[PDB]
Amino acid sequence: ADSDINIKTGTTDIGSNTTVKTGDLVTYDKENGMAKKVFYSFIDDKNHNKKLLVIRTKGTIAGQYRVYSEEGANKSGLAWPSAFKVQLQLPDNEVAQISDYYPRNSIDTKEYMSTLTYGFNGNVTGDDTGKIGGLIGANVSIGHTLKYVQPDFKTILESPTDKKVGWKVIFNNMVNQNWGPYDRDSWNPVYGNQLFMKTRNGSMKAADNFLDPNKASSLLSSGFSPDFATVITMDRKASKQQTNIDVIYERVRDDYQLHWTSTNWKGTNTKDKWTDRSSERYKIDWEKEEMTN
Amino acid sequence: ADSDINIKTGTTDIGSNTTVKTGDLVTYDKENGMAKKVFYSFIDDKNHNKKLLVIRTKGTIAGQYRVYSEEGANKSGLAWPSAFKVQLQLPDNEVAQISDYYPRNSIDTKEYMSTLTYGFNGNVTGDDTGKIGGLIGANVSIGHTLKYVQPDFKTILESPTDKKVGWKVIFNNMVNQNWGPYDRDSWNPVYGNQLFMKTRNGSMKAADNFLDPNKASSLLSSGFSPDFATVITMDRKASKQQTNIDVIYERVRDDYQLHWTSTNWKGTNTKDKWTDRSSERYKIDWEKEEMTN
Amino acid sequence: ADSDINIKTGTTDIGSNTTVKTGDLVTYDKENGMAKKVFYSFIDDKNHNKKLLVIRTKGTIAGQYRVYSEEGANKSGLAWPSAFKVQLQLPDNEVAQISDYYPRNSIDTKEYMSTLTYGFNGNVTGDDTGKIGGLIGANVSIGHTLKYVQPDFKTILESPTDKKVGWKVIFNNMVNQNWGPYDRDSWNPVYGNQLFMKTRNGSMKAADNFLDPNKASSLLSSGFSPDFATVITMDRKASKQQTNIDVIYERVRDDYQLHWTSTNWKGTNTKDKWTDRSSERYKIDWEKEEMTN
Amino acid sequence: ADSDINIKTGTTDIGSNTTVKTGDLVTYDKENGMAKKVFYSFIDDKNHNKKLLVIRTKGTIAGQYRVYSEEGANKSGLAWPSAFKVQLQLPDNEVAQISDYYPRNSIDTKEYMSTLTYGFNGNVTGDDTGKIGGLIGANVSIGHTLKYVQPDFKTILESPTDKKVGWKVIFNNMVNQNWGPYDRDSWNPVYGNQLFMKTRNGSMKAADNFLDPNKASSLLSSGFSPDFATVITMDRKASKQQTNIDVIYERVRDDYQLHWTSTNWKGTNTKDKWTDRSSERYKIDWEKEEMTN
Amino acid sequence: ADSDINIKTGTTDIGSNTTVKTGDLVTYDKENGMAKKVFYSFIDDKNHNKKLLVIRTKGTIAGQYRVYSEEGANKSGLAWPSAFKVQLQLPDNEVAQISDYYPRNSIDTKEYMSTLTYGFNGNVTGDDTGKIGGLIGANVSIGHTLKYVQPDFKTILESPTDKKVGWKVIFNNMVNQNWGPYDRDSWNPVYGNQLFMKTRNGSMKAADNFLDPNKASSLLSSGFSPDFATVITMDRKASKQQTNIDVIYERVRDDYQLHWTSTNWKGTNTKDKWTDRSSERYKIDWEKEEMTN
Amino acid sequence: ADSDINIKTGTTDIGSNTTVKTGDLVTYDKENGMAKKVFYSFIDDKNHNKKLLVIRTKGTIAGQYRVYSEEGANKSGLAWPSAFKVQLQLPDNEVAQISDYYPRNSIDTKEYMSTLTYGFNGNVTGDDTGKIGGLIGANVSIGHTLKYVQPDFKTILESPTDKKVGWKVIFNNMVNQNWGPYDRDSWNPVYGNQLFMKTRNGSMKAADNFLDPNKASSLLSSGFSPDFATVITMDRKASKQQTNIDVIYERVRDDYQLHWTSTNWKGTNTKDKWTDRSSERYKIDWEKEEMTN
Repeated sequence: ADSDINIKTGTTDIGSNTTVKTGDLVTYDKENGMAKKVFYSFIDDKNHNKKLLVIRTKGTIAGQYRVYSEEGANKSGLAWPSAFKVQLQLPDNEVAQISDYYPRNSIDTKEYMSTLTYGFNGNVTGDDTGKIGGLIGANVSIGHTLKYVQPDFKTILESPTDKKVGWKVIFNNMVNQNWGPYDRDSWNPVYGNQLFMKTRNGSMKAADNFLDPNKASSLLSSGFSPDFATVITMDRKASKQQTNIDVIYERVRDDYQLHWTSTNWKGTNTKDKWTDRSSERYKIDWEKEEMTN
Repeated sequence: ADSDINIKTGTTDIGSNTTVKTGDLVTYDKENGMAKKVFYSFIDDKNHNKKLLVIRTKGTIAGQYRVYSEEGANKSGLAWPSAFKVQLQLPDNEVAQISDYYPRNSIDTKEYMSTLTYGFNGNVTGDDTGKIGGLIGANVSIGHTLKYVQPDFKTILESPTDKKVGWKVIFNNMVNQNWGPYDRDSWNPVYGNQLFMKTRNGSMKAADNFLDPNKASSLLSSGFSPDFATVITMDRKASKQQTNIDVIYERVRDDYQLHWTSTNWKGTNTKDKWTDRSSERYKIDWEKEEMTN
Repeated sequence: ADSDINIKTGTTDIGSNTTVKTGDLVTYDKENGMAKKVFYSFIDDKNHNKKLLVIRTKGTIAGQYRVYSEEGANKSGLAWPSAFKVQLQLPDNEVAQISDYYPRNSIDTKEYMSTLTYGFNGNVTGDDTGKIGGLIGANVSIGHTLKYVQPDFKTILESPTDKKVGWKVIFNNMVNQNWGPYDRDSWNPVYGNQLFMKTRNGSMKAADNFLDPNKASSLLSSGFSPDFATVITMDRKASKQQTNIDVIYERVRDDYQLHWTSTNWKGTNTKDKWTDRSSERYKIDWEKEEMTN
Repeated sequence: ADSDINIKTGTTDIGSNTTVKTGDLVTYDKENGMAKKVFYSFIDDKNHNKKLLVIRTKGTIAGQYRVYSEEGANKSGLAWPSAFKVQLQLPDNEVAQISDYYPRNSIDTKEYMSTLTYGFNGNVTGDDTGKIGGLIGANVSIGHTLKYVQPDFKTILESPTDKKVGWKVIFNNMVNQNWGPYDRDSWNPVYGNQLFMKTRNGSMKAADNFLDPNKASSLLSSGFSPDFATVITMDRKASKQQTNIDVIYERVRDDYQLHWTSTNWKGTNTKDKWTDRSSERYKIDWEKEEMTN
Repeated sequence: ADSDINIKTGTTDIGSNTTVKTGDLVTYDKENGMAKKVFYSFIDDKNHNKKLLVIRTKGTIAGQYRVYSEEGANKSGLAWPSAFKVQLQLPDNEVAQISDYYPRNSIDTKEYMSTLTYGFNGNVTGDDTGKIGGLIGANVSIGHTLKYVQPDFKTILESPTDKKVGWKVIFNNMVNQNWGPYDRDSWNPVYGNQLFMKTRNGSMKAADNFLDPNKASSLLSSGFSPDFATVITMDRKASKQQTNIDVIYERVRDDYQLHWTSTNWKGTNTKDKWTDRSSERYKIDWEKEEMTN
Repeated sequence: ADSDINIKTGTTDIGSNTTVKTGDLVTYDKENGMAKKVFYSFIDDKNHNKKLLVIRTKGTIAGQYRVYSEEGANKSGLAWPSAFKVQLQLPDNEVAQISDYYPRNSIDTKEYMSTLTYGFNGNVTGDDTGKIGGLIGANVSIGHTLKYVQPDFKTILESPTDKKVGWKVIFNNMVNQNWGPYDRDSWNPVYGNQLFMKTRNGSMKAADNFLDPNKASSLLSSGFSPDFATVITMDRKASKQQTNIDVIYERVRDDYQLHWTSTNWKGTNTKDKWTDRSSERYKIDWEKEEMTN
């Protein structure tokens, strides 16, 4: 930061002595259950070598945790969102470029703990029969503990270019009624993958044996609200001062299935079975400082 | 945030050099025990592509933890609020759109901890009878701990469109005199669902065997105070500059019942037995910047 | 908050470009041991659709932890405050309305923790008699911990209307010289309710066997200092621009009794035995922007 | 706070557009070891219904941890401060009132923790004599822990009126060389009250057997520095515009005694043996805005 | 900081009363999978003895976690990024100098904990055969725990000169499905280096036995986003007012191999097998305050 | 604070609309190893009833951890600083007074924790001889833990008057290579006081058997940097407008001695063996607003 290098805070920032033009474009995609919002800002600071557009992609991609199959009362399936994604792309031949984006991938950490105990102990026994007994003992104990935080979903920056950027918010793992965490690959030899299994051997129909949505990450039903920022830079001298950009919002759904064996419930998870893509083109007008869809 | 992408803090925000018009509209619905308050703000920032209205839905929905039935001294029932909801909806044909809303669903987390211990230990025994004994031993120990926060109620953003948004504040689980937590589905083979059971086998009448409201989440009696924000955007060019909007406040009540067996008290819980809906239409005047009810 | 929805912090707030008129009214009620203070502010912001009055109810309600009866040296009683309350009410026919209030009821939470440990261990025994012995062992361990905060008193918002609001600060539970917590319903078959019992079988007179007030919540003796805010809104167009409001401060006292059995001390607690209500009417003048009592 | 009720921070506060007159009055009371300082501020804000005086009582009451008696080398006593107090009082006849005071008594809390562990374990024994043995075992464990903070001294607001306010800072409990805590009533059948006892059976003279003051709360020797605020309000219309006010600073000392039995040291504590009171009258001039002593 | 040495905060900082010229240069290196962004700022403060340029090197170096070989179904290899690097260098003969850089190397810490427990215990035994027994025992236990945080990657400032500076972000260690941490040198006699091994003896092909990328540091796939600052100072008096500077972004990849023994999977890691270097020259114009590439 | 009593933050403070005159006086006392710095500020605010001088006493008193005696190779001594002190005193007859000082003595606290565990357990034994055995058991456990912070040195305000104030920074206790803490009175029957003893029975000369200063609090060698504030108030009316003030900096050294017994090293500590006092008189000129030495 500025102060670490002896510079008054906010001296190197863009956007003082400049009117900034902003706007909202909201599109609801009924077919894909995605409320899409772009909030943009043009910043033409004459002390900066280029024009800037900051595009904030917001809105909410519905989870759409749908209990689908019902082929008997022994078999049931749940489509669930294992990934949410937002991507932006400038066409191949445009002069505008992707200059920055937030957030980015941060370095994860963990606490490591080692312990060492030495112990000495003694005994003196004795009955009324006048018999005395004794014990001298020692022990060593070496321990290690590893402690880290595990978010239900991880938010990842996909490797940008100067023409494309995106994020994926991927299912990581989750607690199911105090057991777990379970994840997409959990495997118990008897119960299979218990990720969304309500009971090991309850006697309801299959379709009633999924974890109550209220007891699961609320991103799985009500859905995820992106909050991502992209900065696009544009040369003042360029011939063409109109740029197109494509924004895709994406839901990736896995397929969690329950079946009754003879004795108990067993779950399966299949990765990436369905993908919903909602694609929109936006027109960036650098002269008027407007985005339209 | 602005500074992550080299931009002076608050450059891209809306609402400088603008008079903002605000107001309060308060309606008490006596029949449903809901104090409803809208606090609104019109922000017409000429550097923004659209007019904005921020609607804050506040007030307090009473819990209404009512001990109802009394059919003998063996049977009693308690109506209790398992969910509170606030929803806003712009009619089908309006040009105004829902642009934003706060709060949203955030990613839940958990702490995971694993431990490994190795142990060596030794003995020398001995009595007065001159008899010497000895012991050499080892042990391994693998451990895991999972730690996470469990609020009494969860606050959840329901999947928005460009025409509707709502929140539901749903009962999650709760401690009953240091036991539990219990939830809507708790089931002990003998005591049933102990969620609101004061005693396992006290000899009061049924109606006196419910947990003291003061010892339960105060949302259950005194009630919940919504504090939600919705942003509505409107085109300056639209022909009709008057918008209608509906706000519903909602209480969902479960039915917790106690009955005496021969030996002890048993509780049952039935989901979503009663719903109270309080609906209000508001008129948004974009030219005069007033909301009325 | 403003920034979450792309709005410059404090844009939607009331009370810029406005002189605010404030005042203090202090009344001491000698009979009921209540110092009552109203601090008010009229905020007439012309960009807001209504006039506002913010009424802050402060002061201090003395605890009045009185050791009362002394009928012998075997029997004694303690009056103690189990609840403090502040309530405001606008008369039935007034046009002013209660628009807001702080604080409100917060969602309580709790930390849940589960542990699982597996263990293997081995032995080699041996005496001087040349005899060798052996042991192989295993173990499982499943654990859970629940952790939550328990304040001595809870502060609760009573379900408001548009005409009334109040808070009650109620006794929750308390530690007695490192035992407990105890509460209003604690019951040990031998000692009864030990809430304020200094000793199980000391030989002082009963009146000397109550916990030292310095070792209890200081709300019990020195008392409670309310700090509550109520916002009243009024129409600029109303005919009547004078409004009455009533404020009650209230102390509810329980009755904790000690008696000697043949062997030990036993305590009893009786709920809500005495109530002290101090009522004041205030006159709100919206034209002059004054409150008087 | 302002923002909780949609109001720009600091709108409702007193004291903009006002010259504030302040002053210091310092008095040292040599007999009682009390440095007394009043820092005052008159705020006449014309938008407030009354004139205000903020009186801050500061300075330092010396502890005066004196090892006093020495009647032999078997008997010794220690005078030590168990309480410090500051009180302000407006005479009977005054029209000025005490309007506020800080700090106040806040609600104490505690963390409660419950634990439940189930355990299974197995064995297989065996010697060279071909003899096989076996063990199957189970265990349950229910736990509770209570966790709270215990300051060495508690700071308590004494129940104010409109004419008097005071604080007492009272000894709560203390650690003695890692043992305890002990308090004023600690009682071990053999050692008595060990609060300030250096050793159980050292062979120094009694006067050398007290805890080193540097190893005790520093309030006990170097003393306590009050930092309390009182607000006095006065009517602009009042006839007499001069107000008297009395301030007492108080030290209460207990008497901790050591005596040798035949075998060990035994300690006694006697409550409230000596009280030092330093009283000062201050003249408040509301027309000139000065306080004098 | 300023205030620690009695100086008004921000008095000693550079860059008030000065127009600052900034710019963005973005270059995507397709061959090396590196998005490179330079954000620069020239600050010519006339109260400072030299001109300054702050160069912020950002963008993203893709991880490029490629599962490469497939020579049978017994042998597979993974190229993975063990280091990312950014370096700046001024040519030999330039008068400009590297003056500062952020971040720098921090002192790491660790918590140390020692424990001592003494234990006494006693028994009285007895059967129906009238026989009485007894046990007296003691134990000592001396313990230590060491606790520290271990990031997945460390960020290190390479020893600067006045002509060069760089950072390397190097793989440190990582958790593999709750085991580990493992690092580049982990060696288990049977399993080899388990760093990226999914299973010890699953029966898939080798290429399917690598840890799921979503379960590993996201720096390994999606990649690292540098965020580094360099300050270059230049003399006003210098004859040549143009400076060249080279910036290298670098990916170092290790080679993790899996092979089947007869019984289980074994992993190997070879350090620094592939290096990708992307080099760019930039032209600094001190008179016009522009950087170009 | 201001806001607790409804007053705009910083309204009651001294020192707006006032030129403040400040200065530094530095004196190094070579003989006593004390760098003494006074930083002062005169604040003559006409809205305050008196003139103020703030005197900040800074600099550094060197530790002077000197291994002194060497009378053989069996006996050695270490002079070490057990206290550092700064005091200010206005002569008897001066009209100026000490009005305030920072820091002051704060109330210490501690965390207290109690635990109660109940346990039930069972067994089934058995040999090949067909013989079955059994065990039923219970256990109780009552626990307490006490947790508090112990700084190496305590910083204490000595009881001020209106004419004198000082601080002492006194040695409290310390860890010696992970053992201890030890303090001035530690006493082990065999090793004596181990405070600064490097080894129990190493065979170096005594002078080489002291703890490495780098492994001890750095106040013990490199020394202590006072940072204390005193406020002096003066009447505008006074005849004499010149005030003298004395500032003493002080080092108190204990004497830790090691001697070899026949078998091991034994340490002694003697309190307060050497005192170094560095005294300076300063002249305060209230008319010119200067301090000189």
